[PDB]
This record gives sequence, structure tokens and C-alpha cells, in this order.
Amino acid sequence: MASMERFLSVYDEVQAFLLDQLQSKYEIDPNRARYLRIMMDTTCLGGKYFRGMTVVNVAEGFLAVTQHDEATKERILHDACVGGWMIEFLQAHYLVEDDIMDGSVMRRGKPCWYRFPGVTTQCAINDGIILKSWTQIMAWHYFADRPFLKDLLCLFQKVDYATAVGQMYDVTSMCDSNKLDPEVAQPMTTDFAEFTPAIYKRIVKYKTTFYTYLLPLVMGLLVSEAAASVEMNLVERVAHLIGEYFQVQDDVMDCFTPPEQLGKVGTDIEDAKCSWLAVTFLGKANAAQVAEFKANYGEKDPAKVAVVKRLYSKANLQADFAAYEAEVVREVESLIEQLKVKSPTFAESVAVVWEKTHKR
Amino acid sequence: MASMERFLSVYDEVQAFLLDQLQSKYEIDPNRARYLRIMMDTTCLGGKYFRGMTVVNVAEGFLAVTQHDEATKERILHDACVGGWMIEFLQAHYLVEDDIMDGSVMRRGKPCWYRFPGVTTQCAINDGIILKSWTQIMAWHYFADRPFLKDLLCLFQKVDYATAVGQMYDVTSMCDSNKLDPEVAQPMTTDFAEFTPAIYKRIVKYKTTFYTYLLPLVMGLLVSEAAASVEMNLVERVAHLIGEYFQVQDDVMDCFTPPEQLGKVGTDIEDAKCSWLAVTFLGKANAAQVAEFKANYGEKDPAKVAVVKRLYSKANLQADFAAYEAEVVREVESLIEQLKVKSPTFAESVAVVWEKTHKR
Ligand SMILES: O=C(Nc1ccc2ncccc2c1)c1ccccc1
Ligand SMILES: O=C(Nc1ccc2ncccc2c1)c1ccccc1
Ligand SMILES: O=C(Nc1ccc2ncccc2c1)c1ccccc1
Ligand SMILES: O=C(Nc1ccc2ncccc2c1)c1ccccc1
Ligand SMILES: O=C(Nc1ccc2ncccc2c1)c1ccccc1
Ligand SMILES: O=C(Nc1ccc2ncccc2c1)c1ccccc1
Ligand SMILES: [Zn+2]
Ligand SMILES: [Zn+2]
Ligand SMILES: [Zn+2]
Ligand SMILES: [Zn+2]
Repeated sequence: MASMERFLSVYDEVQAFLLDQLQSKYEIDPNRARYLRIMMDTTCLGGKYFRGMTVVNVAEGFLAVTQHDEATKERILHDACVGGWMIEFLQAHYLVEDDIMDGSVMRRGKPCWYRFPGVTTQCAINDGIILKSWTQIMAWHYFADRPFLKDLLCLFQKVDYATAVGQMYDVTSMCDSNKLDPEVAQPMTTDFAEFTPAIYKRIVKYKTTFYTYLLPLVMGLLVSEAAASVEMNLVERVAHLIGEYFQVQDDVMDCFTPPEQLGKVGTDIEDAKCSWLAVTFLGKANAAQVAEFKANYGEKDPAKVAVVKRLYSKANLQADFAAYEAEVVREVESLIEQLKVKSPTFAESVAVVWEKTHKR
Repeated sequence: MASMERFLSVYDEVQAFLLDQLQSKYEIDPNRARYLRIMMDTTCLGGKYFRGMTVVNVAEGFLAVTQHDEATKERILHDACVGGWMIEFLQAHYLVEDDIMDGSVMRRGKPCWYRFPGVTTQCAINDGIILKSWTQIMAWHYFADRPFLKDLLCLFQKVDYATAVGQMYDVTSMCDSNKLDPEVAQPMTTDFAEFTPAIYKRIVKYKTTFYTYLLPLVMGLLVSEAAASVEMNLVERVAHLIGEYFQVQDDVMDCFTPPEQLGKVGTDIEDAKCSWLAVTFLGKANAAQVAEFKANYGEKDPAKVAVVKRLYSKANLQADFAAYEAEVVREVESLIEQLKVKSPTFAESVAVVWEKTHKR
């Protein structure tokens, strides 16, 4: 955790850079500077730093096998940290805005940012916008002269857009596609015909995998000037696979993990989310159980939510999860083997990403 | 309006490009594609296209005095149009999100996008995010090989951030700065001590001037490969000046222009906005009128709103507006004269921007 230390120190630097700039070029006053400092901390700190630290880890692995001056080593580690915080702030953006979109109450055992008394939705929507603009201000400042600037900005931009499209797939996942119409209020599906594996996979791929796995791995390659070292179709396939697994864990926990341990009260049932539980349950239920699911899903009534949870328990979805978990393990190993050929170093970083995902 | 024709045709092209890409690379289905096509149209079309057309006009003026192959002329005009739509979509982003932030009802005589029955705030916040990501997707696609790419992206990014910071200054403009605290619900100011010219100028500079005037003028220079033709401090000063004037018109109309002609019911009074009317009124009112303003401002009660409007009328703010209007005219002329030296062509484009602002 020398690595973590360096990561968290660069946070303080980037924060001081951003706030200093607000004063020198944006005419900000101290009280507004303090409000943003607080906003930044509250929204960007307190997680595990998985996405940002992956950039750092990928760069550290290349540093162990690549010849450089010390000053160059330090520059590469600094860039990996700044790149990691670009991802963290991008995540922060999306969590602030998603929490508002969904009317969420808590995140990480603390209230959602919009719910803070002196924030409100009015300021919070803009605060999220600020979060994401800070990523660009970081990039243009710290990476102005870097040969990877263009590639890094273009990647970032595509990942951002993927994530927004994924959010659209998510927010629309309980509607019937043939009924989407801005002019007409959308009913919740009655047939659940679109609660399929292929459809779930589409949501998760765009909404999470791009920003959580693809971006930190490819950013670590880009700040290392190492991208031609790997087969980018392979990196993409392994990110999309690990990414899917990660969300299937999150889906299971939303239902079954105690709220104090989850950091929030899960509401995927009431929200009629296209979860791995729902999709899996529908792939194996009999006619009477499908009917009972339809009568009870997507409803705030706790009585009906508890009917859903009992259908899940009875249907033995733990056996489906274990089968899934074993197959993802096969596939992740296969892809690591394919990466080992070209870059053993990069394959080991992917192995570590997978280990941290698989046993969290 | 050959110019306008070309501008609006490039819209259809860019829309087809974006939706086609969503299908080929983002696994979108037709119904979701149609929802976004509708979103794009509703949020991006129906204004005057002032900001986008300024990019086109600035480029057309350089085309009239610069030697190029026909194919090059067409490429420059195409780039100016695509750049203009980047600004329009950036505007669309901000209007969707601001309308949600403020709980607005109507914009341009039609409901705010979030209020459409099949949209809702949940989808609308993300739709706005999409709007702004489309600007980047346009830029990277159409300008991939362009020597101005870097300069254009860096400018865009700084203007975006300026606009977000300006939105923060705006949303916080009725709070006492020394009281801003995310932990504490914010009371409306009781002293109106921060309703000053310098403070109003700070809001308007960041919130509007950057994206409405600076960005279209400098973008037109950048797609023309003409930026070293001008003194950029001068371009900045004239944009900030015209920009301020534009917002002072908007402030006056919010109060006095009939709602059917305004396209919305103005609520700056009820919202306790730091308007040019409020600031000007406070710069000339006597003690009894300041007290009466304080008793009635920032309150939805129509009785109290009509007390505010009568204090404004009695205080003869039309004389202040005319003095202001005459002084901005002096200053805008001065700056045009300074620009005429280096670029007469660019000075004429600024003249046209000012004429369209001054007599709207
Ligand atoms: O906590 C640790 N470092 C920091 C450093 C800078 C911070 N700045 C702001 C907020 C939190 C920070 C935390 C740490 C790192 C490695 C091993 C043990 C501890
Ligand atoms: O930590 C690092 N740089 C800095 C620099 C100036 C700071 N000022 C205030 C607060 C924190 C600061 C951190 C660093 C350096 C090289 C490689 C990786 C990290
Ligand atoms: O990939 C998924 N299921 C699979 C695929 C292949 C398997 N092969 C062997 C054993 C179990 C398997 C499970 C899946 C299903 C629903 C939603 C998301 C993902
Ligand atoms: O209205 C005009 N042009 C267009 C062109 C393409 C459009 N595509 C989508 C939506 C609206 C469009 C409008 C026009 C332009 C110049 C002189 C007169 C008329
Ligand atoms: O209008 C222009 N291009 C296009 C190209 C393909 C289109 N496809 C569908 C719809 C509209 C299209 C417009 C254009 C060309 C040069 C200079 C400026 C503008
Ligand atoms: O610039 C502003 N007022 C000025 C400045 C100088 C003038 N010189 C002569 C006559 C009228 C003048 C008016 C202003 C005031 C409040 C809010 C925003 C702007
Ligand atoms: Zn959500
Ligand atoms: Zn979840
Ligand atoms: Zn607003
Ligand atoms: Zn207004």
C-alpha cells in the first residue's frame, strides 16, 4: 500500500490544483470553494478505489519490467494516479446523478449527496456535472504534453458515452420496448418478455463494464505506453466478462445481503429491476411461479416484496449462481492464458483484478 | 439563408451518424433509437440557432477572403456546421438539466423535456448527460484528422466547465456566502448584500457568456485556422461584454414581457434571482423601498410579486437600462475598432453578432 499512499496523496494535489485554479481563473470566493471541496470529498472518497488503483497496478507491473530513469518512474506513477482519479471522479459523477434519478436514500452507509440539507437536487445535479468536467480539467492540465493525451481522451469519451447509454438501458429495463414513447407514460412490463439473459447482458455491459473494468485496464496500458503490447479485442472480452460477474454479485447482494452490510436498503424488487435473480428465476420457474412473480414484482408493498424473495429462495438460484460462477472462472482463466502469451505482466494484472472481484 | 440550410442539413447528417452508430456499435434497438431521435429533436431544435450559426458566419467571412479549392471550402463550411451543433447540443444539455434543477414548466412555449409523460426526471437527467456526450462523439468523428482538434476540444472543455461553475454561482445567488454549508439548509438572504453589480457580473460571465458568445466566435476562428489573426484577450472582452448585455435583456424580459411572447411564465422574483432589475433597484432605492423589497422578494405569493413589480416600475429602471444600453454600445464599438486593425473580416462578424443581440 505504498501504492495506495501515492494514490491518495495525488488526490490532495489534484484537489488543491482544482480549487486553486477556481480562485485564480474562475473568480471563486472561499465559501464556494469550501462547498466544492466538501462536495469533492463526499462524492469521491470513502470507497475502495478499485477502479483508480487498477490504473496504478497495471502501471506498476510495467514499471517492474521496463527500463526507465527514476524521474520517469515517478512521472509514470503520477500519471497513473491522475488517470485513476479521472475514473473515480467519473464514477462519482454517475453515482451523484443516478442517486438523484432513482430517488436513492443512502450510499455507503451515508445519505446520498442530493439529500444533504444544504445541497438539494437543484445544486446536486450541477455538482455532478462539475465532477465530470473536473476529469477533463485534470487530463488537459497533467497530460498536456503527453503522447498518450489524444488516445486517453478518446477512450475516456467513448467509455463515458457507453456508460450513459447503459444508464438508459437500465432506466428503461422494466418498460416494453415497443411502448417507449416520450409522449406516453410508461407502464411496467406485464409479460417480462424482455427479462432475458441477452437483454440483461446488454444493460450490464454498457452501464458498468466499460467504466469499471475496461477503462482502468486500458488507461494503465496508455500511461505505460504499452497498448500495442496486448490484443485490445482480448482486453475488451475479459473486461466485459469480469464486469458481468461483478454486477451479478451486486444483484444478488441487493436482494439477500443485510442492509447495514450492504450500506443501503436494496430496492431492485420494488424498482422492478432486470436483475440476474429475476432473469434466472424466470428461466426455470413453472407456470404457477411465473404468475406469482408477475403478481408481486415491481411493487413497494413489503408483503409482495417478501413473496418475490421466497420465490427466489425456493427456486434454488444458489445452484444457478454456482454454475455461473464456475463457468466465468473457466472463461476468465482462458482469457488470461491468451493474454500471457504476449504480456505476462498484463496477464498478472488481469489475474489480480479477477481475484479482487471473485473474492470480495 | 443558404447558410441556415447547410446548418440544418448537417443536423440530419449528424443525427443519422449518431443513431446509426448506436445500432452498429452500442447494440441499440429501434424503439430506443426512436426515443433518442425524439429526445434530440425536442431538445436541440426549435430555437434561433444563434450560437451554432455564429460559428458558420465567422467561417463564411474568412472564406470570402481566403484562397481555397472548392472541396476545401465545403470541408470548412461542414466543420463550422458540425462545430455549431456541438455548441447547440451543449446548450441543450444545460437547458434540460437546468429545467430539472429549477422545476421549470415550459421552455419555448412547450413543456420542459423532463415533463413529457414518457420521459420523467429519471430518464431526463440521463438524457441530458447523453446530449453533452454527443458533442464529443461528433468532434472525435468529424474532426479526427484535423489540426485544430486539440485546440477545439480544450476550448470546449474550458467553456463547459465555466458554464457549470456559472450555474453554481447562479443557483447559490440568493444565499449568503458565509452561510454555504452542505450540512445546513440554506436560508434566502435577508440583507441582499450580495446583490451587487460585481456579483451579478460574475454569475452572468460564467453562466452564459462563455458558451453563448466566446465559444461560437473562437470555434469559427479555429475551424478557419485563423486564431492567430486576432488578439484573443480582445475576443474575450467583447464576448464577455455582449454576453452581459444579452443577460440583462433576458432579465428585464423575465419580469415585463408577456408570458405567451416570452414562451414561459417568468419566476425570477419568486425564485429570488440576482437579476439586473433587483441589483439596479437596490442601487437607487431609498430606505423605505429597500424595506418593502425585502418584505416581498423571493415569495410565490402573487400579491408580493406584484409589490416587487411596482417597486421596479416606480424606480424608473428604464432610465438605468437606457444608460446601460448606451454605454455597452460605446464599449462594443470601441472593441470592434480595436479588432478592425488586425481582422476587418472578424470585426464585421462581431458587428453582426452585436446587431443581432442589440435588436432582438
Ligand atoms: O489513509 C491513507 N492515506 C491517505 C493519504 C492522503 C489522504 N488525503 C485525503 C483523504 C484521505 C487520505 C488518506 C493510507 C495510505 C496507505 C497506507 C495507510 C493509510
Ligand atoms: O504524491 C505525489 N505528488 C504530490 C505533489 C504535490 C502535492 N501537494 C499537495 C498535496 C499532495 C501532493 C502530492 C506523487 C509524486 C510522484 C508520483 C506519484 C505521486
Ligand atoms: O451468462 C449467463 N448464464 C450462463 C451462461 C453459460 C453457462 N454455462 C454453463 C453453466 C452456467 C452458465 C450460465 C447469464 C444469464 C443471465 C443473465 C446474465 C448472464
Ligand atoms: O427549414 C429549413 N431547413 C431545414 C433543413 C433540414 C431540417 N432537418 C430537420 C429539421 C428541420 C430542418 C429544416 C430552411 C433553411 C433555409 C431556408 C428555408 C428553410
Ligand atoms: O449538408 C451537408 N452534408 C450532408 C451529407 C450527408 C447527409 N446525409 C443525410 C442528411 C443530410 C446530409 C448532409 C454539407 C456538406 C458540405 C458542407 C456543409 C454541409
Ligand atoms: O455595468 C453595469 N452598469 C453600468 C456600468 C457603467 C455605466 N456607465 C455609464 C452609464 C451606465 C453604466 C452602467 C451593471 C450594473 C449592474 C449589473 C450588471 C451590470
Ligand atoms: Zn440507477
Ligand atoms: Zn445493484
Ligand atoms: Zn437555472
Ligand atoms: Zn432569465
